[PDB]
Amino acid sequence: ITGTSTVGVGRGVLGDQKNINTTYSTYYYLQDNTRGNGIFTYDAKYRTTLPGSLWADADNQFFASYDAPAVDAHYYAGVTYDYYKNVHNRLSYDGNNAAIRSSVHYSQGYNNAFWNGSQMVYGDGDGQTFIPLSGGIDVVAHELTHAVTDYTAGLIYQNESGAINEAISDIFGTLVEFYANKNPDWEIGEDVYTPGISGDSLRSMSDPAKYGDPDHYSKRYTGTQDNGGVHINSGIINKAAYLISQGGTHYGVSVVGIGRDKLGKIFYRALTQYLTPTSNFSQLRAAAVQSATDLYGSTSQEVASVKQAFDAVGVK
Ligand SMILES: [Ca+2]
Ligand SMILES: [Ca+2]
Ligand SMILES: [Ca+2]
Ligand SMILES: [Ca+2]
Ligand SMILES: [Zn+2]
Repeated sequence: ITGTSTVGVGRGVLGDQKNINTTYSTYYYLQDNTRGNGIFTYDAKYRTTLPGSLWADADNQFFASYDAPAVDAHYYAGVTYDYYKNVHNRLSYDGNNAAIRSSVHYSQGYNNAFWNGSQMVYGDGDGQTFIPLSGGIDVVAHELTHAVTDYTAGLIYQNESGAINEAISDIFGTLVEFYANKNPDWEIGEDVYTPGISGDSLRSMSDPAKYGDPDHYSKRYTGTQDNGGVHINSGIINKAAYLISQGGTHYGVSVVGIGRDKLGKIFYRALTQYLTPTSNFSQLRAAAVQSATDLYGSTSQEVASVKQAFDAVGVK
């Protein structure tokens, strides 16, 4: 909407206060004009018709319980935008500052979040498996990263290409979490998963097997559930990424860690220059090796570590 840029204040899902960029025209709207062609947050009002209505507030204060998922979807989309622009010189998900749209309060008791081809969508959870999912910065960045993938490599959402798609979202979700630097870890969704259970998460990148996800190609799922295991087999690539960054010895194979920033550079280059809609795990290895070669040189530690990591997870 046309109006003037304003700064509201509110509390997120976890009870933390933050400032948000809003737009004033009669009401204060969750419309951040400071980033690209805007970040827009909508109320789906417990229904499934999208996007719903652009979030309107009378006083620019967002402290109601109902406001919390909107505050976080809006704010964490901003952090994710900043990560891609500042770290990778990428302007929004399409590289041309496309407007970023999110809807919260999607459906009832909805234990998921997704990119629908055009926008991000967040359930409130059922209060048992999840609380409102936009409360996780890794979750918000995971979702926006699906848009980045769709505009770039275009990895088909099934089987190996789909597991790569998933891992890319977990990897960048985690890198954005580290970028914001509030309780960062290599776990996925810990801030919004199972409020009655401390210390767990939806997935682990450091040890995918702790939740039954494979950490080696020999343990891959080849059935038809979950689009051929896209949220399961992602563990194999998540583990490789974790090893590249942090190092470790895994199934007897030692990997020299090169750190998060270089992991991000290598995978961003792979995603945007080398991967295609049908890339499989072996092709991802080749793309990562080539990306590291471009960035650091063929004789570099970075290239050697990429090879080590894929060796460790059984991907040749
Ligand atoms: Ca208000
Ligand atoms: Ca965390
Ligand atoms: Ca996390
Ligand atoms: Ca929990
Ligand atoms: Zn996903």
